[PDB]
Amino acid sequence: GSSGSSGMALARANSPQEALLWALNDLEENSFKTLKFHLRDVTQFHLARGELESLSQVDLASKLISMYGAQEAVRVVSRSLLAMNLMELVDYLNQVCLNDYREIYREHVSGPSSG
Repeated sequence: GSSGSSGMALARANSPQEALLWALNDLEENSFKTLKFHLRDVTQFHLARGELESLSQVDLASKLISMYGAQEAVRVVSRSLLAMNLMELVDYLNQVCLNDYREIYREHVSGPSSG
């Protein structure tokens, strides 16, 4: 088959939200249909009785961030992807993940909270 071009980042977005929403849309009908059920295996929540099915490409992207966030939502989908054998997607999500905090005693530079 031979695959590849040059880079990896398909859609060059400016936020983790788009990186996650695109990952759900990129999934096929056979992959998403199976990945949807795998969600409960990772979430282990009470999302049943017409809850899991209620989710979607958009609802899932909003729920994943509302329940955890944009930085954590990307780590979750990546953990489930390994089960479905899809390094292609795992490499994409892994590339998008803003989170670098060094020291927690005198970590002062400007104000990573409001400013």
